[PDB]
Amino acid sequence: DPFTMTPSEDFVVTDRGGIVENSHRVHAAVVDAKGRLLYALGNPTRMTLARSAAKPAQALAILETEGVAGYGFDDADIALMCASHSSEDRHIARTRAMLSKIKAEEADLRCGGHPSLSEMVNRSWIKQDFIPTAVCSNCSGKHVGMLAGARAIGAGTDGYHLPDHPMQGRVKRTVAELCDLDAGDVEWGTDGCNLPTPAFPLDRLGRIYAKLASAADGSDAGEGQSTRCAALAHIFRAMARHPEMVAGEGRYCTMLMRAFDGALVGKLGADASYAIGVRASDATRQLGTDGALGISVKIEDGNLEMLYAVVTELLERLGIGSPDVRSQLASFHHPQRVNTMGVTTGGVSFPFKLRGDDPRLAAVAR
Amino acid sequence: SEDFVVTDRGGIVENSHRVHAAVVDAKGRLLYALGNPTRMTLARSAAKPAQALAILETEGVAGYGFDDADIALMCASHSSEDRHIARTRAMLSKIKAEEADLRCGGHPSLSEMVNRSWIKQDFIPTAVCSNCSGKHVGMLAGARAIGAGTDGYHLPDHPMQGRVKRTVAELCDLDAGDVEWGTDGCNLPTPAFPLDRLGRIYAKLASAADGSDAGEGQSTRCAALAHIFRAMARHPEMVAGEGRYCTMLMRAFDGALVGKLGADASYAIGVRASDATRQLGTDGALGISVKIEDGNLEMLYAVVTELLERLGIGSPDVRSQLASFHHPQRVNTMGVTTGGVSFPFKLRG
Ligand SMILES: [Cl-]
Ligand SMILES: [Zn+2]
Ligand SMILES: [Zn+2]
Repeated sequence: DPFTMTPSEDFVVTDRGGIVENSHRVHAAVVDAKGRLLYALGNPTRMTLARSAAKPAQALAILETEGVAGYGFDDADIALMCASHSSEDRHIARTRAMLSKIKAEEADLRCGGHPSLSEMVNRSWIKQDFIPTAVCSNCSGKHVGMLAGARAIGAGTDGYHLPDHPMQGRVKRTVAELCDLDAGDVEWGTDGCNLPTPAFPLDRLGRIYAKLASAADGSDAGEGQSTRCAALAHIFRAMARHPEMVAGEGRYCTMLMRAFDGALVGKLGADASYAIGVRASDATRQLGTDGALGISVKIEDGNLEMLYAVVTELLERLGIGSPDVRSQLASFHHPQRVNTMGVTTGGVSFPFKLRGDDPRLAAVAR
Repeated sequence: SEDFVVTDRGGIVENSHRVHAAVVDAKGRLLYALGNPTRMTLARSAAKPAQALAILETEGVAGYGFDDADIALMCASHSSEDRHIARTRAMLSKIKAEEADLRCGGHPSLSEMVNRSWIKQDFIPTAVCSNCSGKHVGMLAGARAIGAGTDGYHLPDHPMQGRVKRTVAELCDLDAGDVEWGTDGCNLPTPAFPLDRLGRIYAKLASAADGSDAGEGQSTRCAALAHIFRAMARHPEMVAGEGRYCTMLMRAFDGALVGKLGADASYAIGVRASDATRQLGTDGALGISVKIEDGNLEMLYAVVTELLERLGIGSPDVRSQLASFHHPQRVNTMGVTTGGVSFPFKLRG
């Protein structure tokens, strides 16, 4: 019944010959520069672990640490602070260059090695019997920034990663301030890289990225800015100018940001969260806002292939980009379902409905 | 019927996964359920014992001299270990066929450790490495046994596939129109039917094993089902491989049950009559089938283990062999425990 559809029915589905294989629940928020909710899928206020999609907020805490400007981090270094990188040789080399700028050593890092986020990098490592170390962490740039901040304020590099350290107090405050939340409305766990990681309502992740893009618009327009808005504009610019540092060759985030050529930034979180900050455009005005836009997505069950398909679908439904810009992402939008003998066996479909119908149809967030 | 397995990071919900499960008696009557026990479901590799039955019921196949380990490989989603490829080649030699006759293709191994070994050695898998290679050699054997020709043995209009289609519907106790068909990753037809009927197939496998052990008069079909059960339970390493759930589950239970994975996170178990089954309120064998709605395999194995604990199947000591699958490791890159898995579902009876 098309006239009784509900947020509880917002799915992405895979089929085999038209027979349902898997279904995945989708949650999404689309917000304006003040965080007002414009569009939604599923539960746009779902309490959600932002994971690596929080990294621009952690980069802001680093860049707002007094004395950090003195180390001479450049835009590619800031983009690495914002990264879940593929551990390509260029990412490891930049991590070592950043450690040299702060006179620190790989032994000061409190992140650990893991298999690469890139299948091709991981194949190179397997071929050479290479065991990844701390410097190879997808979060290595964030950790070097946290060490830089610790040294800058004279707090000591020992325990920079623990909640009692002032660098983590700064991160905690900065995340809550960008979300416009009380500290008690942000929950904290521990991440794969061994830092504190926040959880907050999904719409507030959209709000962070709307603030990033709004700051970029203010900077480009030559508006007078707070130190905080200038730092946010710098983070947006660094991610957009160096998208290969944010992820790497063949990665969604890098391909998305190269396709859009400065119009937006986007970032993956582990367990299938995504956030995008969109600069004011004809598309944002058509959506009914006079400023920048933020988008956040979660796939309930954590599937990354589905996340990238949904994010690309939602950009198409919001009219963000042109068909020609979005076509660079076609392999992610409609993932290949081809068997071991080259036969197409199925596909992906998007039985979800954006909401902004009878007044009597309740839209219960689910 | 809103039944989930949930993962957390420091008590904060990370992912949640919808669970469907059916527990059935030997006639397919529903005893217990999670979610929607009649969900239309692609059985994928969990249909393999029904396809093995079609092969074993083909006139002339007994002549090739397949042994129990060969039948276990017909029932397998194997890890493509060197021992699986060697048994595939031995089975091809028993039917005087060659790897070129197979119409399945190579894929990355279902074992990360095997796959890493292949990457290290620049090895490109071929048809003989397919997880389905044993099923394909059996389908070639059945085609050659009835003189149907090996060309197109995998196509729906080949008599081997008409035999498979009918045999699946018969074991489900469904009309042909109630079973849907797609194409699998190995390029064979693959069925979909209500989840409880996957449990019914496995209840029939275990019931057949009980009837055989008891010296009951059996149809050729019940004798063949008993043989398939015995082959899987005797050679569980052929069904999957080192470290795989299916192999560890069947070794732990030492003949008391068989279990099999389907791709995209289905699972089926056939349980021989026991003190546990009698306590659950049935006088015969039982079948269990599970689907994780979103396809997550780590969650499937956690749920299946949890369900065996809820049903009292095995002893605590037997089920402790599966502890790493029951409560999967949530340890970060620096050895710190960050989270875990919870089962906020309730079996309904
Ligand atoms: Cl590149
Ligand atoms: Zn991290
Ligand atoms: Zn197969």
